[PDB]
Amino acid sequence: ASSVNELENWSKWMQPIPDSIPLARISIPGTHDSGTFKLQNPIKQVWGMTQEYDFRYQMDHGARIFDIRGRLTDDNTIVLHHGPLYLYVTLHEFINEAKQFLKDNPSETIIMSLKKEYEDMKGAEDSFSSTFEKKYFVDPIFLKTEGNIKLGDARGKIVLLKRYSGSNEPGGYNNFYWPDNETFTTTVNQNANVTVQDKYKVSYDEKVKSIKDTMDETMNNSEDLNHLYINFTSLSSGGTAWNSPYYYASYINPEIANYIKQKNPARVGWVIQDYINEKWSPLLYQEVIRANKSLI
Ligand SMILES: N[C@H]1[C@@H](O[C@H]2[C@H](O)[C@H](O)[C@H](O)[C@@H](O)[C@@H]2O)O[C@H](CO)[C@@H](O)[C@@H]1O
Repeated sequence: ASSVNELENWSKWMQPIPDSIPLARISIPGTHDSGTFKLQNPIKQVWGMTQEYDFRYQMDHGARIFDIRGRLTDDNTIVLHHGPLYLYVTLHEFINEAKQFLKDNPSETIIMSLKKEYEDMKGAEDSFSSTFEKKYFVDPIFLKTEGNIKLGDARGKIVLLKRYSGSNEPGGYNNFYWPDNETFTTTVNQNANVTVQDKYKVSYDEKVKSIKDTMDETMNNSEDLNHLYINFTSLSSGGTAWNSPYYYASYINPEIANYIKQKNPARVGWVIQDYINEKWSPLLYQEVIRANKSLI
């Protein structure tokens, strides 16, 4: 319908947005290293954990972009990893949560970014991209439409954001040059541009400025429908309680949340964050979702 109050239902917040709006133009909360929630070993948690809750908790809190990092096993299935570590979560496991969620909330869409996080186990029969495409993508939940995907065509389906090469099947967002630890801008699909801020290995200070500056560039280019803006608030670092992603996010999330709160912008972009929870105020994911009041 037509009320900003509808953006307040985290489970169906995309319901009020017009079908004609390109997904790119929508401000969307996302989660970084989404599948790390099962990590229980203290040392592993410090070095790799970025989320405390599962996929379903994540989507019921408004997150629509999932950063999935896989690895081809001998058994010829794709499981989730954080570098060399297996996360006790599988790709099927993710797809099924997304399927259930999209069934209960058919107004929504889920964007799934897929990246090959580690090298294929030695005995696999096919390549990573090939297994993914013949064994999973082929599933009807995957949108096979490319171009500047519109919200209308996406609802009820999972939209792929390829972060792997060798893709032979058309659909979703195509792979694009993604340089290490920087903020950049290039082109995707056919004519659309993309600017990404992914300075994952920098100082806190440099990070907050990188986020704000990319966010500024976004709110100032609010009507450029064919421009993707992906902005990672996540930052990784050393191995101690005052250096871990949890420590940083406990600062970065409320800081960016308020930053959006006060600027009252029309466009915020795709904001991928660590630790989507309900501890810090204001809520980053909620402020990002509210920057959509202008589309209603
Ligand atoms: N960790 C490997 C990975 O880096 C990741 C970051 O860790 C972080 O999660 C970021 O948000 C991702 O976008 C980024 O891709 O990919 C690089 C490819 O150049 C490798 O060299 C690195 O060692």
